[PDB]
Amino acid sequence: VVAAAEKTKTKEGVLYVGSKTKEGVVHGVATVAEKTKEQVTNVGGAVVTGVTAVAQKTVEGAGSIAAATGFVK
Amino acid sequence: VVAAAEKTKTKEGVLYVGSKTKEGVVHGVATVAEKTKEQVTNVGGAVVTGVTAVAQKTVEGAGSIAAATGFVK
Amino acid sequence: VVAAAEKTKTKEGVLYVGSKTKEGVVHGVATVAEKTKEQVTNVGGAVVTGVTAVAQKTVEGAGSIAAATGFVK
Amino acid sequence: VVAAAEKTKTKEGVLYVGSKTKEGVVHGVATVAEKTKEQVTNVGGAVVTGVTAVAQKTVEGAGSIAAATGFVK
Amino acid sequence: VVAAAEKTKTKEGVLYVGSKTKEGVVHGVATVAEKTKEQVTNVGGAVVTGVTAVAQKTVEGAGSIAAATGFVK
Repeated sequence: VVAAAEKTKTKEGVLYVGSKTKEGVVHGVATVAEKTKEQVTNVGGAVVTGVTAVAQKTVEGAGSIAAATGFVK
Repeated sequence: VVAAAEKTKTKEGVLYVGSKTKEGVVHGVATVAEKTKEQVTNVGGAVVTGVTAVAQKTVEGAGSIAAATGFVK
Repeated sequence: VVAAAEKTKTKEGVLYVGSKTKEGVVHGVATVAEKTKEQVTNVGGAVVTGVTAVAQKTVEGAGSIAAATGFVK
Repeated sequence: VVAAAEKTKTKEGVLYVGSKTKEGVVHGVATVAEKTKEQVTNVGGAVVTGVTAVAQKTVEGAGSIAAATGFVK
Repeated sequence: VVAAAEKTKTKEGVLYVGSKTKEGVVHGVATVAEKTKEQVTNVGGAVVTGVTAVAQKTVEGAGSIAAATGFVK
């Protein structure tokens, strides 16, 4: 499991957000197990979780994610 | 499990957020187990979790995530 | 499990946030176990968790995360 | 488990936050176990947890996190 | 478990925060065990936990975290 990222090197990248919420519940990244023998979970990269959610220019550079999730029996 | 990142080297990158919430519950990253024999969990990279959530220019440089999540029996 | 990061080397990177919340509960990163034999958990990288949450220019440099989470039996 | 970071070398990096909260509960990073035989937990990198939470330019330099979390039986 | 960091070498890095909270409870980093045989926990890097929380330019230099958390039986 290898990840390699290389980077070699008027409004830009500008954001405006206004949010109004009376009641927000947000769970993000959740793993829940009830009575379960094996759970294997991987979350990789960018997760944005909002009642209001904005992602802008998330990977302007090089981004690499490598995952190997699992079991051997 | 190897990750390598290399970086070699008017408004830009400017954000404005206004948020109003009467009641917020936010869970971020959560692993919950109840009565479970094995749980294996990996969270990698950037997680933003908000009632209002903004990510801007998260990986302008090189970003690498490598994960190996699991069990051998 | 090896991570290597290398870096070699008008408003920019400017943010404004206003937040108003009457009641906030925020859990960040949580692992909860109740009656569970094995829990293995890894959280890596940047987690931002807010009723209002902003991440800007999180990895302008090189960022590397390597994780190996798990069990051998 | 080895991590190596190398760094070799108008408003910039400027932030303004105003927050007003009547009631805040924030948990940060929490591991809770009740009646659990084994818990293994790793939290790495930057976690920001707020009713209002801002991360800006978290890794302008090189950042490396390596984790090996788990058990051998 | 080895971590190595090397560093070789108009407003910049300027922040303004105003916060008003009537009631704040903040838990930071917490490990709680009740009736649990084994808990192994590692928290590494920077955790900022606030009713209002700001992290700016957390790792302008090189930062390395290496963790090996776990048990051998």
